[PDB]
Amino acid sequence: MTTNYIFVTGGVVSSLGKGIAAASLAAILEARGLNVTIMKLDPYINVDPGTMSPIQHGEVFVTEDGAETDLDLGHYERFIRTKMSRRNNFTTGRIYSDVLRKERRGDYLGATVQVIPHITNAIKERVLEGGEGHDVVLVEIGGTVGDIESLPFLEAIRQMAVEIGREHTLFMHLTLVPYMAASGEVKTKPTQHSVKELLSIGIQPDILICRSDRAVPANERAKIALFCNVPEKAVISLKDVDSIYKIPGLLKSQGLDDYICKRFSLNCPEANLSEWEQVIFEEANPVSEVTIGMVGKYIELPDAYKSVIEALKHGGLKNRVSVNIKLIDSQDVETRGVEILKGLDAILVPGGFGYRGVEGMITTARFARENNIPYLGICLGMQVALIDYARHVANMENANSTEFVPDCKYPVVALITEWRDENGNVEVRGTMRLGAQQCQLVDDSLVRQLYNAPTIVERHRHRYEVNNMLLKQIEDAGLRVAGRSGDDQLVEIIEVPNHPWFVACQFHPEFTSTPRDGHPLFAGFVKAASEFQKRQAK
Amino acid sequence: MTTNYIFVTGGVVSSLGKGIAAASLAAILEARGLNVTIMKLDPYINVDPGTMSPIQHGEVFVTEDGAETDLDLGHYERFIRTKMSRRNNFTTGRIYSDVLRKERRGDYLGATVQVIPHITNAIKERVLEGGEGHDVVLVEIGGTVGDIESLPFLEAIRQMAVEIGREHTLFMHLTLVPYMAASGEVKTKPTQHSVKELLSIGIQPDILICRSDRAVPANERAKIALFCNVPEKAVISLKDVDSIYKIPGLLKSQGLDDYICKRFSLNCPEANLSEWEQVIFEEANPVSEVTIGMVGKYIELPDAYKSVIEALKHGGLKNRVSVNIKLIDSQDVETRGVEILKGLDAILVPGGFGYRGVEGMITTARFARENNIPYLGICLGMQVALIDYARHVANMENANSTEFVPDCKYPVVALITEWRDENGNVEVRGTMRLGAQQCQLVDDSLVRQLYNAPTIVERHRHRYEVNNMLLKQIEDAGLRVAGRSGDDQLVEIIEVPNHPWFVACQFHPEFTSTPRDGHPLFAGFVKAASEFQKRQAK
Amino acid sequence: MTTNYIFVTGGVVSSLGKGIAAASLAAILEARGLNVTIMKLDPYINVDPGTMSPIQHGEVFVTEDGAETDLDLGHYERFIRTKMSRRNNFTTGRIYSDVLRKERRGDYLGATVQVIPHITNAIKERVLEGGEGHDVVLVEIGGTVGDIESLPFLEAIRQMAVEIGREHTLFMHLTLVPYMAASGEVKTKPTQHSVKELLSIGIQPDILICRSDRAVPANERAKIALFCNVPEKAVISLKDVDSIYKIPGLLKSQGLDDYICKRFSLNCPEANLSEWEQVIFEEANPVSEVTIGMVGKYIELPDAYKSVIEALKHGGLKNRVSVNIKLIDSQDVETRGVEILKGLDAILVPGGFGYRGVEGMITTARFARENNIPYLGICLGMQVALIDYARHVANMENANSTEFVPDCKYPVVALITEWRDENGNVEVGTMRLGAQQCQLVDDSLVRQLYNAPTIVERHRHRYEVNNMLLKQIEDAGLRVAGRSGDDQLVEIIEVPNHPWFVACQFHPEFTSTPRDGHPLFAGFVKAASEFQKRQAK
Ligand SMILES: Nc1ccn([C@@H]2O[C@H](COP(=O)(O)OP(=O)(O)OP(=O)(O)O)[C@@H](O)[C@H]2O)c(=O)n1
Ligand SMILES: Nc1ccn([C@@H]2O[C@H](COP(=O)(O)OP(=O)(O)OP(=O)(O)O)[C@@H](O)[C@H]2O)c(=O)n1
Ligand SMILES: [Mg+2]
Ligand SMILES: [Mg+2]
Ligand SMILES: [Mg+2]
Repeated sequence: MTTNYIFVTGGVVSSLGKGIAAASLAAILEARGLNVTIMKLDPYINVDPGTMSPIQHGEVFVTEDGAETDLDLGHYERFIRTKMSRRNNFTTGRIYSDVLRKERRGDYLGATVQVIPHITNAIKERVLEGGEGHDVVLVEIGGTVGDIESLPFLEAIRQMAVEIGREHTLFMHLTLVPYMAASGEVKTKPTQHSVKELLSIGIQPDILICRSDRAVPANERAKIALFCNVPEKAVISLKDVDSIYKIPGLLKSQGLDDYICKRFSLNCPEANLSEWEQVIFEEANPVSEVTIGMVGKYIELPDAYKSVIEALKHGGLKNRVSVNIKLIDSQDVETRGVEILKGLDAILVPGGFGYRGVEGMITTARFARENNIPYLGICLGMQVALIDYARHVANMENANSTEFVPDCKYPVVALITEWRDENGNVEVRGTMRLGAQQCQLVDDSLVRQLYNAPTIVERHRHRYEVNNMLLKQIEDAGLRVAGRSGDDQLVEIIEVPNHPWFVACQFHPEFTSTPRDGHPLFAGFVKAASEFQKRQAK
Repeated sequence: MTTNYIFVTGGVVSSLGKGIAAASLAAILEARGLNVTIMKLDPYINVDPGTMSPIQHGEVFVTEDGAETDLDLGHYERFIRTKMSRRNNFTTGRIYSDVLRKERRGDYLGATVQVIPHITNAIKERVLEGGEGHDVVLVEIGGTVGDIESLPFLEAIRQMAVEIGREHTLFMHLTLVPYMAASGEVKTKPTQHSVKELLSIGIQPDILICRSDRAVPANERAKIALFCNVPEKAVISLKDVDSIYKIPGLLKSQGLDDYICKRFSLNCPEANLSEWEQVIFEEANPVSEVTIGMVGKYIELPDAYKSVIEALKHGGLKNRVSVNIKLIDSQDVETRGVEILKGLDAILVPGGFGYRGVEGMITTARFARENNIPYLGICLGMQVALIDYARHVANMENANSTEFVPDCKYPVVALITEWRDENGNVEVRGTMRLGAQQCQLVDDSLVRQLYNAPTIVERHRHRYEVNNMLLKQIEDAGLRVAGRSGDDQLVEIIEVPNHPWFVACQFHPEFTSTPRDGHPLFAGFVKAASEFQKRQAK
Repeated sequence: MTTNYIFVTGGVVSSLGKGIAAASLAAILEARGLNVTIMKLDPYINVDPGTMSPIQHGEVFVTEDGAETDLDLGHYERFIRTKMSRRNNFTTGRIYSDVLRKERRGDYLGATVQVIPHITNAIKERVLEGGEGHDVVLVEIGGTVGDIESLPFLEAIRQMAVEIGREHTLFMHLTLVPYMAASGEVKTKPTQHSVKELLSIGIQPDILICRSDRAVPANERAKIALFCNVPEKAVISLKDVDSIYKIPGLLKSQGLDDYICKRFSLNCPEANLSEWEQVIFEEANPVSEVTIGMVGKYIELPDAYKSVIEALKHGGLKNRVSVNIKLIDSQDVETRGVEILKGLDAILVPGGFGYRGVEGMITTARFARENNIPYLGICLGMQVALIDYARHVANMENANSTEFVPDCKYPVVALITEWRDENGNVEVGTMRLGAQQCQLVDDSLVRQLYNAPTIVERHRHRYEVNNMLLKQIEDAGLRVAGRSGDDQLVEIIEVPNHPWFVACQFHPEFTSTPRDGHPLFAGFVKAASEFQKRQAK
């Protein structure tokens, strides 16, 4: 009945996969019947990732309650069925912002407000708030042990372990064990030094997860155990794998979940990883192959598109199609033309902001539409598909979004308060749309048969809407509105009927796709890519 | 022409006198003709000390531009003639508060805002802003090297020293060298360990200031030099002294200012410490002695009254009177009566907020008034002297301040917007008063002959004013308004004419008193205490 | 004429190439005309490497004065022309051994002997002994910064820097900058943490050498500079290279030696690396290839044969031949037979002690002799050749070495004090270490290859050719091609009716270098090449 905490930290270097390891561990525990959750503590000073460029730390993930969060919560939702919310991610900026607010308005009664206890107290309160009510709470600490920015998080969790007690708290520490071509050996020295660094902050790790480009052999594991006050059976090897869905099984085969349940006195049955075995099996046994081009403006950091790239792979799983994803710069389409779009079985244009690279995307949507190449557009990818149709079928020259050209004659995409027609008229009488919202699907649409329900729930993160005042003209010219939502009847999904498969939506369906359940939209997309590839195979 | 920086840090323990050592060093440099300033970096999270109880870190010092600052700026103003301002003190809370504000409003252009570089950049900008335009800038880092809360300050100044270069930056590190009765020796081990801690943050100290209850002998100084990469001549002993005015001379006699001017290539003449020698001489040669009772509500931490206690000593200097200051709890006067006020040659009631202990203060002002004991009241000490006169001479029963009893018939002290008379009437048609303000002194008043000018400038920190609507009645009953100010003609100074010396002011004169120039109000107070003591000596 | 010191340390992991990096930097400085030396400080407790197994330490390098030393001194002598000696290498064990001796003697006068100052004073005195009289002294500190075992070394050199002054000392620190496939980036965090560790011991590094499996780009070098109080030009990338002879040029092109000469106020000309450029060219342009089998008992750890394996590559540089070195366990020859020797163009049997695997080496000598396969035997490789010849030509059944079969009838190899004939008659420790002169026999293959009458080579061995049984072995064919000393001990034997069969008692691999080669190995590799061509057609 008492809540147990597993604090997950990293050492030596930052990019160890703390999130994926925590999520995989959570998936084993959940498969033992336990009520598990995960939360992410980010040391940066942004109050939240909303102000962050996608090229900085990757995509902004969006929870169903509308929070903007670190992309690690995407890994969490793809590995366990617990729903993430605002309380599963917070930053240092959020902590200080809250403490400064209490302080300025007098809540501390004339006390000197100090890093210890007031910042650490605020950290602990948020950890308990997101962990409260679960059997096991995995708490992932961003940063690298030994840096300035994570010390308040570390000191806070050190204090929690004392208060709660060691019957209900574990410290799990990841480190890099690098291979040296010199000695042909992996090296445990960095792990030794990192553990001493963690100890000097007051934290004795209980489990060591060793990352390496290969398995960490027994002798190296015993030497780590010897220098780190950790039992050998708690030194766990996590080599680089070709498929993260294998990671639950790798951790289970080394008894990591047994060790945790023993420390926590949890009596639950053996983990049933059948669902992960099934994903691995599907992935290893494709029947067919396709190449899908993803044309966007953030290609330089693929993590800008983490959840979309994963959604495409889940689409392939459901179809036994191996998906080759080709990242293509939308600005290269502007420079070099559609020469670089050839050889694709489908085209996907994902979300984005700013005008840079948008005209390449409009060009791309046009290419896909005129050549009957399956197309999926997401958010900005819908805007450019609407602009394309407006320019090149509805005969609305230079049609555009006010985000890009604020004073075009044909603002087919615009904020609601900006809506106007080609004569400047308006309707009689920032609003970021965030989180889950119901959408009504139109009878006899592609998407109504894919979702096989009259209403769906999907998540938004966008400001600019389809201008209803110019929509009827584009519809007359052949475009189908496939889904709407809200009192204002905002357009959510459009379709191009005279095409094998041409869909674009305003919401981000990639945030609800998982490898175990897939997603009906991406499954249909990849299936259409496969059918195209077989037609052109003649 | 280039600005030089001396970063002052402390190790081993916090209460080393970093402020007094920095101020004394500044006084030597200033006496060599240099344009010097000092600034204080506080690791706590309060945006500024305004919200801090006086019992936490001592008095809230107030600069002439109205800033609320750490009391260390009182030491700075008592040692150098440069004027302190808002830019000579800032906190971690101020740094984060500023960075969060730029971040939320988009000033960082989608970047991840990090401790390094964005917090440290903001620290450096403030250091340059307060140092810009001086020959030498002393930068005092609050906290103890090795704690979490000071690491951003330390990393920031490490980066400054690299950018500016070591021709213009010095690290001066204070440590404790404790005496062990066991070995009859002082111990350098803590200094060794603290320097390694500072080094592990990236900072090689250049000067070591050794605090101890006695001189640190040569052999111990050489051993510190040996383990700390510091030349012997830069290991400076600063024993506990009976008088901080000796500290400039102690530091000069060990060549510390020579060493600094050599590192900085400054060609200035030998320091002329005549003014400090004169203060020391006055202090060592009093003619007479007095006991002054200070009756207030914060007696448990004398630093609640730092600048007042110093002002009394400067008053004694100007008169060659040795002042014995007796801290008396105003709440003991409520419990035990005026039995504890006997044997005093003068009574001073200082500032404060809250009703707790105020009635003891009113009682005290009455005792001093009825027995012709010299009295000085400051801010709250003026309010209680007005209340006393209102109750016991003007026959305004239960007269009080709205701060304490919001609905009394006779609110003789109240916020301007609350002013009303005993019948509830008002005038036809939070405002904290902070900083320097002109005050007009009334002809033929005690204070007009003490200040010997028709207008003065003094500093305020208060909200509650003398109610003008009830003032004329108290004046008719004998009380003299000695000084006023502003358009609203607010009462600044009151006097009781039928008394040897009874003065109370609304502003804080203790913030402009120095040991070299004294202060005309306190000088008169202590002189009146001496005359009383000689009358009662019969 | 003031001696400058460069202290070389390593962080993050041990196997960074400290010795090779120091040796490569010393090569650049030597190519500017500077008088440079290098010395190695090892944290282990062995008084010296003489006791260590080659299977764990690597080979025992032997200097010309006869010290047994770390194999790093082999790299030193292959990069600069200064001769190493006992002064160039010492261990923690040697330091504690010296201090304990004075203490028990009474030299400290009843003081408490302490790590500081007495262990550190002892370390500093040995550094000054090795360094004095040179322009620049590179001082390699073994271990990894942050480990217990090298703290006394680090505290000693911190103190020296203060005493000597920073105008004449530099700290140069290697680190690992690992590449993460996750991010596609190399990572500077371990360098940041290692430098803080070095700072916390009291040492501010001046130069950071960044080891990685690829070049460390400028943004990462700039980030390292920013966090480590090191200027950007003093952050040097040293990627994994396919030939260590490229490393001097790689460091020169990043200005490393310019930086050092400035700090030390040395005005000397530009480094002329043309001899290293020639070595790089030769290695990159082999005209043919050979496979040479190295048949020994320590092949489990290749570094057991570090210098032999280098000498073979030098032999290939001189003949423009790519040498393919096949390590063959001599016990497999005992178990599986001589078929594991087929497809070799030459055969080499290197040094060793103890009997395990020796009968396999004896079988290998016979095979190479009975098949006219080029053979080169070194130390124990000479004994098995002599044994093979005694058994199967001179008809001395079970001929052996007293070291292996102490009471054999024909002890063709034995200690001098053990020499006896096959009837037990006799004539009316002794570890030979270091340089010794040898006299070459006229008309011998080796007199021709060495092209002089006398040579100097280095010994490390106890067991000699038994002169009382040798005249029998000569009459049966075997030619003595070289001899040393008063007792006329056999140094080189030869089988004349063979294309190329030489075995020697000294370790010629210790005097071979990439720039000058070695007459014996150049001839060996040339003979393998000619054999490989006759086999084709
Ligand atoms: N002493 C330091 C230095 C860096 N940081 C923080 O570390 C973060 C950078 O993280 P990371 O990318 O892991 O480190 P890098 O310095 O970029 O190093 P690397 O080359 O290994 O990525 C920044 O947010 C910065 O605030 C810190 O807290 N303490
Ligand atoms: N806290 C420690 C731990 C180990 N050692 C020393 O480190 C040496 C081992 O060096 P190395 O092989 O680099 O360390 P390993 O522990 O084997 O680590 P790795 O896996 O990286 O090889 C030993 O001689 C031992 O004395 C030390 O001095 N201080
Ligand atoms: Mg090892
Ligand atoms: Mg002592
Ligand atoms: Mg990075």
